[PDB]
Amino acid sequence: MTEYKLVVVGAGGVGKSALTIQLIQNHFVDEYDPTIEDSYRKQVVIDGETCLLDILDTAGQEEYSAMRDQYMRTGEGFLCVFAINNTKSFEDIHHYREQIKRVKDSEDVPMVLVGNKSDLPSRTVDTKQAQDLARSYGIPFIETSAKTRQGVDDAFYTLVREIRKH
Ligand SMILES: Nc1nc2c(ncn2[C@@H]2O[C@H](COP(=O)(O)OP(=O)(O)O)[C@@H](O)[C@H]2O)c(=O)[nH]1
Ligand SMILES: Oc1ccccc1C(=S)N1CCCC1
Ligand SMILES: [Mg+2]
Repeated sequence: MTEYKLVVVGAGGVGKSALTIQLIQNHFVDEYDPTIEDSYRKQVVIDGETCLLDILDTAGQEEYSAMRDQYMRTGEGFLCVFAINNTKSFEDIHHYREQIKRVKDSEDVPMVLVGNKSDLPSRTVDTKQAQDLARSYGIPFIETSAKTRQGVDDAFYTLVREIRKH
């Protein structure tokens, strides 16, 4: 019955839709439509306290649109996703974290850094570099695989814990 507005951010192709779908529907969709943006609602129990999740899975190319800024205003927590095999996607995290801190006007915005596709063999972003970035932000870092399910509940639930702590 308390509702959390969550926003899933990160470059195209990192797995934002595969994570969100895995969480909601419990399976891995290979090659989900790259171009669709929507919210998904789910009722979950975390640490024994029921809540409603309202999760925006962002899509589209954007030089910073007004509609995106409106959704960032509404967001209560941000899941910032990169892919461990994609150096550019990791480089983009800086930029998301700047926008988030600007829109919310705050250094202390509930956020979790998510390194997705942890099942993949050719890792290009070092775990230690992500851990260090996360630690410098003071936010949790969780490696996930939307394909394996590894980490998926933990990423979203930890973001909820971050809202609740805050
Ligand atoms: N191996 C693997 N592939 C994934 C994973 N997550 C997403 N993908 C694939 O990577 C591509 C991008 O996923 P998508 O969910 O569309 O990412 P989005 O653009 O951020 O929404 C698709 O081909 C997915 O099947 C994962 O955890 N492991
Ligand atoms: O549903 C949401 C979840 C997080 C942030 C914003 C929203 C809103 S109000 N949206 C309106 C329709 C698509 C997303
Ligand atoms: Mg998508």
